[PDB]
Amino acid sequence: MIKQRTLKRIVQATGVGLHTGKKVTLTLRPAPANTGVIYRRTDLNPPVDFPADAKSVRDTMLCTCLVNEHDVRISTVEHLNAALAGLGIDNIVIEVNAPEIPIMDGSAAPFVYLLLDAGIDELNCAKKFVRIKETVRVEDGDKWAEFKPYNGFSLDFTIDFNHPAIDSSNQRYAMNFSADAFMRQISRARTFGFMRDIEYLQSRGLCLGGSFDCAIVVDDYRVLNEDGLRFEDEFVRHKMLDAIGDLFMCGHNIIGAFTAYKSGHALNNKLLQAVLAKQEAWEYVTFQDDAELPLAFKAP
Ligand SMILES: C[C@@H](O)[C@H](NC(=O)c1ccc(C#CC#Cc2ccccc2)cc1)C(=O)NO
Ligand SMILES: C#Cc1ccc(C(=O)N[C@H](C(=O)N=O)[C@@H](C)O)cc1
Ligand SMILES: [Zn+2]
Repeated sequence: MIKQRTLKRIVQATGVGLHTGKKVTLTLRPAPANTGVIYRRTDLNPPVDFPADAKSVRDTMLCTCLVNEHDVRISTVEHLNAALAGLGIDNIVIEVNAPEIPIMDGSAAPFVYLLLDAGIDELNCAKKFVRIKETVRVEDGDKWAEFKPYNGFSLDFTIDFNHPAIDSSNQRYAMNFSADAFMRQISRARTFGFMRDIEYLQSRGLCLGGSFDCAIVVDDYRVLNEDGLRFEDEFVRHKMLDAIGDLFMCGHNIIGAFTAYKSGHALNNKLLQAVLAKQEAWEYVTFQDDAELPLAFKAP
């Protein structure tokens, strides 16, 4: 039986918040079967829990956030969330003593190492997958995202950039998902931003944790970071990282074929909710027989 997974031990890291520019302490905790992914603010007293659920997401100006019933929020969850998907973590409590997850280097890679430090504990309860069994498509003008039936997990992402620092041969990315592929191809791809916009935000007391150390920054013409890009197509790799984090907001791996054009957090979440709302478009599946498990979701 393919089992749910949590961490073996509690681990911590510190880093600055993108929004606040202050030091945030991130604590990752084991959790029992079926409890899912929980984000928790411990700056607030009493602490506030935010279960990861598609309906709770908001696409904020910077990154994303989860909200509770009172519109209290926890922000910048999606890069860590993508790392959870990458390493096949099902149940976990994620605490920060702040309103946001630390931005780290702008990618998911620092979370990969943190999760490896925490180890894996297999729990004695079947891991449930969401199997796509009907095609589901959503649109926003010229943008679209769709899931189609497919015995695996694939992502085909095109971005539509007209920035000079992003060439045509670097506008689409497609991959068969796996833990190894996520770790090596995707996890180090950093977020990105427009310098003038960042300057504007920082002039209004926002995005104060922004630096060259946490993002690719371009002006009108070029990448400003001294060392350039980690991948020639880092921008689209990062948007695939974001899609993986967006989709895992349901707390389950999805067996299907994901294709998106000029999609982003809002449209990805729109697709996720559309699928889940259509009772006949999907079903939970488990694998009592390990061998039936699609290649995409084999352990790291
Ligand atoms: C990609 C998009 O969807 C999104 N990224 C953001 O919203 C975002 C916005 C700003 C920054 C930044 C910065 C900075 C800086 C800096 C550099 C040098 C000097 C001063 C400031 C990073 C991410 C994202 O990746 N969501 O997952
Ligand atoms: C707050 C805020 C804020 C949010 C978004 C923008 C924005 O759309 N900036 C433009 C843009 O082209 N960015 O790449 C042009 C105007 O540079 C500007 C300010
Ligand atoms: Zn991102």
